[PDB]
Amino acid sequence: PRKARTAFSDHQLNQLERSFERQKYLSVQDRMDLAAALNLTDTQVKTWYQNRRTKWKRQT
DNA sequence: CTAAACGGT
DNA sequence: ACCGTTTAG
Ligand code: NA
Repeated sequence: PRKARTAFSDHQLNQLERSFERQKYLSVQDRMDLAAALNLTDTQVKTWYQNRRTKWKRQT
């Protein structure tokens, strides 16, 4: 029973990506604040940031 | 494409 | 929490 696949708002993405630009890795508090600000789960943001780095690493 | 899962660090 | 790799909405 898979977790239901998230669909991010344009705005969410936008602000995520903005975060990722500023900082490629977030403290736990930073993660939490962001999650709140975007009305996402810690885990939502966490996984997002991972796959994001994962893609980043595909450029570097 | 990419969010989520898996298993080992 | 993360990585790398893989699974699947
Ligand atoms: Na680090």
